[PDB]
Amino acid sequence: AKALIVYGSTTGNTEYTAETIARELADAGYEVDSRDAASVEAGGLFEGFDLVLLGCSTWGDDCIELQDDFIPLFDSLEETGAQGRKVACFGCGDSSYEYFCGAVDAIEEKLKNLGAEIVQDGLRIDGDPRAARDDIVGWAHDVRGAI
Ligand SMILES: Cc1cc2nc3c(=O)[nH]c(=O)nc-3n(C[C@H](O)[C@H](O)[C@H](O)COP(=O)(O)O)c2cc1C
Repeated sequence: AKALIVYGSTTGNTEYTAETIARELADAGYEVDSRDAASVEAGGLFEGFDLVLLGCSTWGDDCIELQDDFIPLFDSLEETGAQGRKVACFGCGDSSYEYFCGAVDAIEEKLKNLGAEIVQDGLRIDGDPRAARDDIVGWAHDVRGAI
């Protein structure tokens, strides 16, 4: 099994979440390729991968903005190879805002309409993910079961 994890992180919280999911998948025997969205290229990005996990933090406060590094990839998601691809999404936000983790919904919706296969409901972390380390580890185990 080959997994790709692509994350957008401004203060490092979704990055830490992606490091935690990557270690759980690697420990299970998966080959994991983890990339920061600041430097990936959308075209053909998902091709070759059995599983693709997209992480992105929510910003915006009065409206939904995706983490700034992620916006180019999200804008190019039709070009990635998402149709028929098993995917799931994750991100950090704060439930005191009106659209809590609205970036994870936006990316899930977009993937669904592209004919991707969402294998697990998105992981939406409220607060410091270092304080939710066990729900992250749990969701990573769940996604492996869903493929
Ligand atoms: C000015 C500001 C606005 C934010 N807006 C939202 C929001 O609209 N929804 C949400 O869930 N979280 C929101 N957040 C919380 C960030 O998503 C949270 O701090 C997250 O941990 C950042 O993850 P990152 O380090 O991976 O980019 C906001 C934070 C700040 C400082």
